Amino acid sequence: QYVRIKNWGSGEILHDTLHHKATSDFTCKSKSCLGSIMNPKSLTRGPRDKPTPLEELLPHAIEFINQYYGSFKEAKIEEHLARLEAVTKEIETTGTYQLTLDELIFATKMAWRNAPRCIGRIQWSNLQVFDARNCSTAQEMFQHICRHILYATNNGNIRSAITVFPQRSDGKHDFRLWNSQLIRYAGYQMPDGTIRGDAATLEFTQLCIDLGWKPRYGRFDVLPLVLQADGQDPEVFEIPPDLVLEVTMEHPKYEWFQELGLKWYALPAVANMLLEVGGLEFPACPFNGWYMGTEIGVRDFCDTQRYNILEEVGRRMGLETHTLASLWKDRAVTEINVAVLHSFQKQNVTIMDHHTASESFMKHMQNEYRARGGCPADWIWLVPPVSGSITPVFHQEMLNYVLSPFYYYQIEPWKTHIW
Amino acid sequence: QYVRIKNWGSGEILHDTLHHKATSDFTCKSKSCLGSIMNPKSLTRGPRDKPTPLEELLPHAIEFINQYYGSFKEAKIEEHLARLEAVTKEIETTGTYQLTLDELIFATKMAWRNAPRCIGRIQWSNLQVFDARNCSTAQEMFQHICRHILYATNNGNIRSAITVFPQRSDGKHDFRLWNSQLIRYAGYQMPDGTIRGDAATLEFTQLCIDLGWKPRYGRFDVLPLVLQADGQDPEVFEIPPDLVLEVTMEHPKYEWFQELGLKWYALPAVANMLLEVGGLEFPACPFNGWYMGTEIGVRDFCDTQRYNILEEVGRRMGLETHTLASLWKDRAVTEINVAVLHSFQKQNVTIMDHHTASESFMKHMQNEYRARGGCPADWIWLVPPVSGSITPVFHQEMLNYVLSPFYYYQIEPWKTHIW
Ligand code: HEM
Ligand code: HEM
Ligand SMILES: N=C(Nc1ccc(CCNCc2cccc(Cl)c2)cc1)c1cccs1
Ligand SMILES: N=C(Nc1ccc(CCNCc2cccc(Cl)c2)cc1)c1cccs1
Ligand SMILES: C[C@H](O)[C@H](O)[C@H]1CNc2nc(N)[nH]c(=O)c2N1
Ligand SMILES: C[C@H](O)[C@H](O)[C@H]1CNc2nc(N)[nH]c(=O)c2N1
Ligand SMILES: [Zn+2]
Repeated sequence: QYVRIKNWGSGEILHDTLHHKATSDFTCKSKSCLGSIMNPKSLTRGPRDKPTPLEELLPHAIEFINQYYGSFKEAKIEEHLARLEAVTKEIETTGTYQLTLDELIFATKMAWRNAPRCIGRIQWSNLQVFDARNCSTAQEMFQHICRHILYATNNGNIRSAITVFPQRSDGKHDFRLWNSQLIRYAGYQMPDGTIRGDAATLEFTQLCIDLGWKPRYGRFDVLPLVLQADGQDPEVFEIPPDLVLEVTMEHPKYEWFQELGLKWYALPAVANMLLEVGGLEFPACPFNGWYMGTEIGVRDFCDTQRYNILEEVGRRMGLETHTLASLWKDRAVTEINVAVLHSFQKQNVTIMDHHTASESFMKHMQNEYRARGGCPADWIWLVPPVSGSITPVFHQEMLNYVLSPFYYYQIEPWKTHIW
Repeated sequence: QYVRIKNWGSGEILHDTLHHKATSDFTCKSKSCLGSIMNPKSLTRGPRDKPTPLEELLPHAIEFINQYYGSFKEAKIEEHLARLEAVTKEIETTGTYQLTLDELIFATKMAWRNAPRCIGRIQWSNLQVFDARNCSTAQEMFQHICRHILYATNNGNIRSAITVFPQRSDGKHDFRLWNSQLIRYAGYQMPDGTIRGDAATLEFTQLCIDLGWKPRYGRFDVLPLVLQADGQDPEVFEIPPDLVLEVTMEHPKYEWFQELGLKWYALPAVANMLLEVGGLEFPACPFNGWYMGTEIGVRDFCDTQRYNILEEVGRRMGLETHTLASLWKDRAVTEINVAVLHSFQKQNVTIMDHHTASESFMKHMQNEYRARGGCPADWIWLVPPVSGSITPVFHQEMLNYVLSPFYYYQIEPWKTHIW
């Protein structure tokens, strides 16, 4: 039957039944738990080589179709059976099917709604879908992406959107965005061992340069897009600087802050994930939403593996920077989140603090349970990198399963690409 | 073979082989992950009813014995085989065996070393073992416990120790400490719905009163012990107030702090867990170590389900207590951890900040891997309730398995007790 789940802060108990509809085996073994593994194969969907077997495509297809029409308040039996027949023919005749633009909008919000590591899923039904399935060239991809960045950025009033490029076929003509985020900074590795810019993109940065891009060697050089259409080699496209919106970080109290010289783009859009729906796969479909404070303040700026500015901020706060026990890091990182949240609102770019996010998620989780008796949640990712216990999510038990549709990771294109 | 595991902050990768020696199935299913479930049956060892089958006792016994002698630098083949034979006879003849005091010391440190949710395991080999197996009465249990509290408290210079009361037998004459922590406060529920003291002990508190204890209705009334010897009903014993050491909390800056009227015992000792070694079970064996700041400051004082003083501390800090986005909680809880860490050191009681703890654990994890290619770690518990990302553990992948010996949870004695 169900799986009992409890929140220790409110004592409220829940029953998770939805997991019953999970696809394959997840990351965990019967006798061992690998829930802290970041990039597990259970969460990845790699390179295809031939069409996907009709035997398995048709089953999945019927599954989705049924799920779609099931979404409806008071169904359309006629319509439902009609499309059911209509899709089978197509598969039989063509080898694959196509989703009605509406079924794709449904597919994109469900895949989101089913993302265990997302804390903003309360917004799941507010998604702008840009159908670019008819696309055929890098030049065209680039245009669609510019349209998206402009729409999504909304002069600062962020809007959630996703651009759905062509579905995969034989897997030999895949559409891919070699980037990992539409807008992101470059990571260079100065001769003297030093790493300047964003260490997390050191490797991708290199490739870009290897593809003709000109390295401007600086902490905030926005990388160019690296588009791949119909499975051809990639082409490098510079984004119109007028389209990239950045926030200059400044502290509502510490004016010494500006001197740190810290800015950060205002649009968070993942460009390297695969949408899976009804047995179909779209290896290229960038999507955005808005930021949650901590993403920038705590992880981007403080991670030692990222911009690592936690000591500098402390020194400039005149803190016992050599006495771990003093809790100076707890002091630093917080003022830093204050700069980040204030620097966004000041300039009026949509931003969301982590206490509120953590809160809307419980509301969402409450709905998902009354709605469909279940909500795939990855506790490790859903809990903020700061304030753990201080947030309601922390005291909430969850179950983490992969349903369908879903947003999978993929393998670095430059790794599985026949040039 | 091994399971690849990586730290994202240092990039250093590891191979976990030790998991191969895991006992039974853990909390997770092939297709679903229940890693955030607190009290899973995979981590619990309940009431026994008859002796444990010789068929399964002997196998486990040989297992441990072999493991013990294996601990030795340059083995004692003779001795090893001798004890191997010696134990089998005993089991054959008596129905169970007894551990040489030395094998028990080894058993207590390994069970600790194998506790996935412990962040201080670097200290695993420093454990004081108090052999009370010969015990037979509540009066005797009470004495042993007083000896332990006095030794462990060490006038403030905390010392790690464990008292091993009689092993289980037919399960009908079990030794149990109905408490959950040697020293702890009481939770009363004032007529007017109010809860005063420590909400977490509301239920246990009641029982105590139900057993004759006199409710002194106050935020810090230390509960009496509730001892059960040879499987008889429990008897209530007041702890000598001279043995309980408490720290009065005060802020090294905010003198308004004292007015909060906050103190907390200085000895953290779990009294309700079961030690499992060589197929044997000791349902009664309290053990202690010292505190990690956050345990008190973040969880005990702030949890809404505990003492919940996070708003009050903020008001008294003159913070935008009605603007979640202001990050006032991040501000509060930190100063509170500063009061807690400073109030302990001032009075000279051993305390440990969470950044250092999180650090020694990585060192430990590094050793456990070079030592035995594995370390059962429960990421969710090992990561602090504050400063998540700011600590090295956060960026460390881990595997969580139950080995042997091990410290299991048990079922509330008052639930499975034939009065
Ligand atoms: C509306 C605002 C949104 C907020 C505030 C939000 C917030 C978050 C946060 C904080 C993460 C953490 C990423 C990291 O730490 O690396 C995340 C991940 C994710 N979100 Fe959302 N999200 C939002 C919208 C969306 C949208 C529009 C989609 C897709 C349609 C989405 C899909 C996901 C997925 C799949 C992940 C997992 C990424 C990964 O595993 O690498 N989110 N989200
Ligand atoms: C030396 C200092 C030690 C420190 C600083 C330490 C710290 C911790 C912390 C912070 C917890 C978290 C408990 C909670 O959040 O509820 C914990 C749990 C635990 N520790 Fe340690 N520990 C220490 C010593 C020991 C000792 C001496 C033993 C046993 C011989 C031990 C066995 C465990 C076990 C089994 C748990 C799990 C408790 C549970 O699951 O409820 N620890 N420890
Ligand atoms: N708030 C967001 N921020 C955000 C979301 C996803 C990511 C991706 C981070 N994952 C890193 C990673 C590591 C390894 C492989 C892959 Cl595919 C991806 C980053 C910021 C939003 C993203 C999309 C909508 S909102
Ligand atoms: N630092 C410590 N603190 C500490 C350790 C364990 C616990 C137990 C908390 N577990 C709660 C719980 C909940 C449900 C069932 C059981 Cl058995 C136990 C509390 C503080 C030490 C404990 C023992 C040595 S040190
Ligand atoms: C090892 C562990 O899985 C890893 O550090 C996770 C923890 N939680 C996270 N949570 C979010 N939101 N994002 C991350 O990148 C991570 N990293
Ligand atoms: C639901 C979740 O497992 C639960 O809140 C856990 C999280 N991590 C924890 N970590 C420690 N050390 N102690 C706890 O009590 C908890 N509670
Ligand atoms: Zn798991």
